[PDB]
Amino acid sequence: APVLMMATTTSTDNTGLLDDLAPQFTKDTGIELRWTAVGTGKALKMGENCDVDILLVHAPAAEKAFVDAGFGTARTQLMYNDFVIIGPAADPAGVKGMTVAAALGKIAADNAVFVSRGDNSGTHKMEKSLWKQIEGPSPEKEAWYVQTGQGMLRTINVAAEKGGYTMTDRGTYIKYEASMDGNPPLKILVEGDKILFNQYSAIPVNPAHCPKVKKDLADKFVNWMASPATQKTIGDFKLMGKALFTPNAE
Ligand SMILES: [Cl-]
Ligand SMILES: [Cl-]
Ligand code: NA
Repeated sequence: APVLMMATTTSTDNTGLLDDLAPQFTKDTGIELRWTAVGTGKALKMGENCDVDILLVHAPAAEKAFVDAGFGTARTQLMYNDFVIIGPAADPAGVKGMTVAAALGKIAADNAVFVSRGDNSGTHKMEKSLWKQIEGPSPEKEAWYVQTGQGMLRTINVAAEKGGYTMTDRGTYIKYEASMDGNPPLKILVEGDKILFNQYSAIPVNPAHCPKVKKDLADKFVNWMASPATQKTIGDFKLMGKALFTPNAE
């Protein structure tokens, strides 16, 4: 009764995608998928310690280092979710429909309130990376730049209280927008930019590093997830009725 063991991330688990996919994978392939959801570093460490057969993660540089170490065979890209910048509907900096770089530069130029996670999360790291691409200086010392040291929902709530802008994953936005009966005060103002993509890949753990790894089960999962039918299933997945993942297997 074959069992495939996966390490993935807390954010992944929170979307609920695997709760939908896993019974379909078992129907189609006979293989039971078990997963543990941890931070990215810890997931990678689980693969390095031979704890699991496959990773499903969303951190391209660390993933490339994992493969280069010989701990994984290769990255297969599968889908992405995305990040958005939100702010008051009135949009006091006037950034709606700008690119990320123009919006962040404009917020910086207008000294508009911008709220960071400030907690070294994956989301925080993504937000910091965005600033690295404006022409102007790092915002970290500016009084308009707020660092909560809190999670995503809390940080959204501070941006709402302050009339501020913030970067969020779309999933948490969708849940927050539903908590305000579809009419929160903060709206999605910047979205679609390629830099805001959160690319997922699967990586089989390498049998040269972990000789008892269930490579053939891992490869079956990759095959399944990259198939047109499961791609379509990922693209049709909804969170509270709204789209979250774009399939993009090669
Ligand atoms: Cl623009
Ligand atoms: Cl959070
Ligand atoms: Na300034």
